[PDB]
Amino acid sequence: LKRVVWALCFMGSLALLALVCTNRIQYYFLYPHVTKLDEVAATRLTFPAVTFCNLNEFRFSRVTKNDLYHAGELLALLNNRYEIPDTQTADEKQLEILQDKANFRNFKPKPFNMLEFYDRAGHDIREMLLSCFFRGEQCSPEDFKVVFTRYGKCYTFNAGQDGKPRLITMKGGTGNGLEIMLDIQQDEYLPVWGETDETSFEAGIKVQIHSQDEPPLIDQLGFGVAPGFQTFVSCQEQRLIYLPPPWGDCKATTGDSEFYDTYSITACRIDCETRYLVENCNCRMVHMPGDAPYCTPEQYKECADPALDFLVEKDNEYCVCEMPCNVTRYGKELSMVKIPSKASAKYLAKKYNKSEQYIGENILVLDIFFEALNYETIEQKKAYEVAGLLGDIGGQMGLFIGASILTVLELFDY
Amino acid sequence: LKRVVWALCFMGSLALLALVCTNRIQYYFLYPHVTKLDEVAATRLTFPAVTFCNLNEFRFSRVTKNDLYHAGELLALLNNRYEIPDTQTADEKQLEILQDKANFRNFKPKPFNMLEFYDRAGHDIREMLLSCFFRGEQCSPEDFKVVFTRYGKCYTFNAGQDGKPRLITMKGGTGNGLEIMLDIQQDEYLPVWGETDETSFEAGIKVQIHSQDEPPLIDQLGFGVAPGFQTFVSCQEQRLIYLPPPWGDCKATTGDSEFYDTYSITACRIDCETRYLVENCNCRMVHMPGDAPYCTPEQYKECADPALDFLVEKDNEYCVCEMPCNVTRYGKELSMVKIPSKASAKYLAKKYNKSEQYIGENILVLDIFFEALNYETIEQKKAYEVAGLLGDIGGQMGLFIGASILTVLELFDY
Amino acid sequence: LKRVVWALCFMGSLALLALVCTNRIQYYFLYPHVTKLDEVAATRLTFPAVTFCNLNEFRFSRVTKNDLYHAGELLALLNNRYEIPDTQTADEKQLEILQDKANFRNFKPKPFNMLEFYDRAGHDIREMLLSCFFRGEQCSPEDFKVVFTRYGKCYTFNAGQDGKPRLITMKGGTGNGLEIMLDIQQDEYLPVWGETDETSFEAGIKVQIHSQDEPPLIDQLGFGVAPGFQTFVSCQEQRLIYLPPPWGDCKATTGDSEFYDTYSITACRIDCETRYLVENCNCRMVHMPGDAPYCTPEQYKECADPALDFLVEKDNEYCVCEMPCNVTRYGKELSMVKIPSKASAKYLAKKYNKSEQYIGENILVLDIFFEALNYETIEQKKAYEVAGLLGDIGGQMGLFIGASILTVLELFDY
Ligand SMILES: [Cl-]
Ligand SMILES: [Cl-]
Ligand SMILES: [Cl-]
Repeated sequence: LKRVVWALCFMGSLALLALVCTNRIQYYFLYPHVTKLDEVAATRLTFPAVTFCNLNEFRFSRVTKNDLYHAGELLALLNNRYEIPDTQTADEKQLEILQDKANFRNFKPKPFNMLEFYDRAGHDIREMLLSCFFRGEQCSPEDFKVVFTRYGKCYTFNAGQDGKPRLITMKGGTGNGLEIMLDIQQDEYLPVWGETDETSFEAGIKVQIHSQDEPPLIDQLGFGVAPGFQTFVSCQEQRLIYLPPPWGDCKATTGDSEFYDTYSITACRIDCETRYLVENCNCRMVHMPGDAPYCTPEQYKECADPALDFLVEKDNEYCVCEMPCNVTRYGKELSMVKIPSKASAKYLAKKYNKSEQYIGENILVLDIFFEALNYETIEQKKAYEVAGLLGDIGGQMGLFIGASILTVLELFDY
Repeated sequence: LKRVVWALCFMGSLALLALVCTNRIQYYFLYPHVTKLDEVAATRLTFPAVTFCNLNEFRFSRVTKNDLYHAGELLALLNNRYEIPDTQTADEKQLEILQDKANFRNFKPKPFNMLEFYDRAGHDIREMLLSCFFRGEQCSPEDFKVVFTRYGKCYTFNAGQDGKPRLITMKGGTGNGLEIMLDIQQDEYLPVWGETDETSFEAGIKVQIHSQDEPPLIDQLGFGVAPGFQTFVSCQEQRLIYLPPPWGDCKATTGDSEFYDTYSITACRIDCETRYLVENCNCRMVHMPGDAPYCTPEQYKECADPALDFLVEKDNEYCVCEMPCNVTRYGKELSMVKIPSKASAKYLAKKYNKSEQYIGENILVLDIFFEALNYETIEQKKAYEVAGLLGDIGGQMGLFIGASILTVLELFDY
Repeated sequence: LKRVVWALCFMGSLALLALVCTNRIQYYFLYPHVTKLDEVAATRLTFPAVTFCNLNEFRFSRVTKNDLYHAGELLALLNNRYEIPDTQTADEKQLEILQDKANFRNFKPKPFNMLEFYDRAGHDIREMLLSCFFRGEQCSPEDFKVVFTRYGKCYTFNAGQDGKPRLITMKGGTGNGLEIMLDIQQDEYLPVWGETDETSFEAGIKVQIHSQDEPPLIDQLGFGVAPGFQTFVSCQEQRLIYLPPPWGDCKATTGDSEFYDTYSITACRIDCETRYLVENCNCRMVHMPGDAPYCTPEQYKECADPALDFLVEKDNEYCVCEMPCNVTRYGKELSMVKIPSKASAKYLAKKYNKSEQYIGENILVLDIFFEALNYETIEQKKAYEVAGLLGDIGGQMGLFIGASILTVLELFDY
């Protein structure tokens, strides 16, 4: 009667548990994750490496007649007939110089490679660095490590290598970071008579902030700083931590992955780009690792440059990379004031044995620091551990029917 | 005795469950949510639309005598007596021109509307665009769609309309995005003799990065780019996904919402602004949708402009919008280098048949691209599903008393 | 037989529960938290305070002979022998002026303090502010509150004090925020003949956006704005809410913490810096709170400046602060256009009784506003409440063995 009518209710009671229990278990097998994000004022924070490059690759005073012979076409300074292009943007003073050293009348070519050319003609930290300070302590060119990029001879502050103990940061604000004044030396910029991957229309420098154990890809990923300004770059360290499979696609950062000791997206790109160029050009560019022969200027112009341009512009499949388990990003906010003021122009001009106008066109101050909330963690966390599933489906089992595994397994037998 | 003394303990055992069980259930009815945030290096990412506008609305060489008659007051070029204001910022060359075409002696007005004025006198992409490249491929003005904003005749790269397959992005870096060089043509800027909503003190352009299916509100939401610089804009696509009620206030993006096919905040504003202006002015501005008559310059000056200024400045209640369920934000980091260098100035001057000084005052290079971590999802997720509640209150029921719904319902009867 | 063989299975059944139950309970005592992040289009949002400072601390026309006597060395205008340094960056017009008022022949020193010097010689809002507008309403210097920083006499828009009802914001875009035009007055910049903590090589202003109830640390934390540009600063209000112990290190914002009514990182720093300077110099700088005597210029030069420089540069332990429970951050994106255009230069020059060149070197427009998604909450939330633990370990207890606290406690006795 009424006892067996709510036995039908039990079927209904049974009916509910099925839908609910099958829910929490399907949910488990989506392997869901959530995010733990903490922006905080840190302490003992490690200062990143700072790489920079003049936008002018070679120094006009350092370009020799042999340099001009081998690489003059690459720099659009000579046509294919080894002579000054008649379509040159003439300068009565400059043109006199170049066509003097474009005179190969008594000249027989001498051995040449791009790395030495870059290393020699590349702008020098010792004459660009007019002032360096980190946290009240002054830096010297000794504090900048030479690194070659697609820009040429570039420099890294706080590279952290050389067993030199990496620098730390405590508070927010300019005084707890780096400040450097630079002369980009527009008077040493090579004439631009045409468009190549080595010449530029812009004056200034390129900068990139990265981990000490992440190589720079400053050509693609860096930011610019204009001369005649003081630029403030306020940063924030963002540590991103991901979950390995089955919760997410994630590569171990101690990656068993070639040219570098650490796996990072940037290193992964450089790896593939090198393989690609070696494979397709029998040639490596000056900034690439390995042991292939460096490209000759002709190889640069005919093979190396478009090979890399293809990879960084058109390629959609050859050199794509996985995500590491740990990524460090640096948020940044830039800001400018003018340099020099009228009040201070004559001072700097005098101080550096330079024209007042020169100071206006070449001088540049760069501040790199962190805000008060200087550190941020973005860690993915598992949302449904197995134990919590059992506690749920268990706590669900007991509700509608009050069963147990013994109750089932024993009654499933006996 | 001791058996009935821990029957009192049972009351205590009962007492606890009440507080704990009533906790997880109140908690459910707050409908709590948490956040799933994933910054990742994507692939096959869709490149956004890029809208830009010269800050000068009309071209001085294209302003005709009829144009001057109808709209000259709006542009502060004529007073109320249809003549040059005696308080004009004279230019012996320019003033000769204007007062020649401000000569209405033999003139009888001719039909006129703002849309045609804008369309005709508005700066032309075909003469501003000195160079365009996207991912190694060159663009043409063909790749830019004309859009009218409050700035006038503006252009959208990758508008995605026209059945033209939208462009994609794979990696981080400049080469995997857009670069354009522009001449803002300061020699065509109209004289500023007064302050109106059509004139500006600034030279440069306004830019805004948005979804192909989000209209631009570049006047309010855009960023500027200065001439005589190369500006790098490093981006990151942020997809924000919200929960519908009861978990959150959220509007379906396939919104049954007027002038546009998609619901977005921006489209919602433009909707209301149009209704407002039509209602209050019997007039729509040139950039607004619908089928009202366009405002005459007099309607612009007397009714249309302050109507819109009120909406975008003072209004606190008339045109407020709901949140869509999906929002796309683009984080961005800007950065500059100077253009041109001394070394390259003569080249560009020669190349574009322009003065060296001109190049310095009008030329501008813009790079728009994404970083390595180019895609971010910020999705709200439900924190306490019903099933997890039951598993909890169930698992709580079994703890203190070991009950079930059968145990209750049956004993609540029998 | 088979009945007692799955009694061994029960030991196994028992064995599992131990590992699983001990899991959810260890997990509880990590006190884990997750994050609830909501970016939203707000309404009735409170507009922040905006502090700004000219980079030139004193006005050359306001520096008197007594001012020069007392503070001339601090400003590197006089050597230690109270005379013009022979190594001065001469200006035939300026040098005539200074050495006239550096003439102490008939001079006997008069009382002097830095606060009055700053207050008097400091740049004046009433002559810097050429135009102010907030949401369609015009501002006056009346709307700017005087605040002293390490820069000197500075000003705060929307300080929110004075019982003046704080301003609100509704939408995204420039029109729903602040715009001001400034003359930085480079013609009043003091000559820079040397390097001190009071002189600068840069022209422009420093700006910082903060809570009305957070003091400014504009020297360390602010951003710059260059003259001869219009800069757009697009903002987003980020409210960060943390958990108190045991879930996290967190200080109550109604902090029983000295010089200010609210606890914030910035106020905490200023507190310690004042104590430090008072303790070590018997002297407080002009911008510091309390009741110590202000530093004399000699105290500034010998004690006060390096004391503070040490704190903001080298210090790693003395003045470190805890995290408040509530923090307000303002994300921002900057952007520039040039001012003036050729078309408008003559206008502004005429309008402000200034040279055309002057306008180019001193004039500056600043827009501060919010984007569409103007408000963001980043709140840490508890991940495992006690009740959810009990529901889990309870629901786990019932699964493997079907026990209860009664079952245990009673059988643990009887
Ligand atoms: Cl690549
Ligand atoms: Cl609106
Ligand atoms: Cl401090």
